[PDB]
Amino acid sequence: GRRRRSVQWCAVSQPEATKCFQWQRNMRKVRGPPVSCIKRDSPIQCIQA
Repeated sequence: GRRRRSVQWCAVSQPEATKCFQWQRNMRKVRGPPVSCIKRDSPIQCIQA
């Protein structure tokens, strides 16, 4: 979509969402690893098994 149904959806847990969103913003000055996992909800996020 174009609203929030592209990052804010199956996102039941934010401890993983926010982080991969804030960390992603902090990882510019501090953290150095690459982890883009917020706007994605592949069968590894939306689906917990």
